[PDB]
Amino acid sequence: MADQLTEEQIAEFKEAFSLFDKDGDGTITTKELGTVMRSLGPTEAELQDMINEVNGTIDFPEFLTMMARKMKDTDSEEEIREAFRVFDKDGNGYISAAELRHVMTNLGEKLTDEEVDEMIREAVNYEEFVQMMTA
Repeated sequence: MADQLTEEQIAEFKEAFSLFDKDGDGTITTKELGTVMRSLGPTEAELQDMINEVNGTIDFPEFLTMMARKMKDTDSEEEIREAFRVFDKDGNGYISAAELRHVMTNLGEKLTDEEVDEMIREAVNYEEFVQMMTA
């Protein structure tokens, strides 16, 4: 979904897309698409794959959908690690197991006590626990 990209990222992508291309239609050549992607801040193989995925004309929603998959993963991983490690103040990232289970059962969402016990039995660093729960 396109809702993963923030408003600032969408605005910057639109600004670069409009600045690279001249006045007229938003269609941009595949080589020009790669040049604009390089000007916006990837490998040659990734650029070729993105050009083949999207004649030779690329419009704005196509560029947004292509960049969302590349910008979502690392940002989500970093945000998850930072948010999981934000509770404890020790700085090491490995909080108490009982405290982590109590925080997961009391705050977060709506889950039964049996489900929390099963998740604790299936499960300690915060980022490691988040990555294990995501998988």
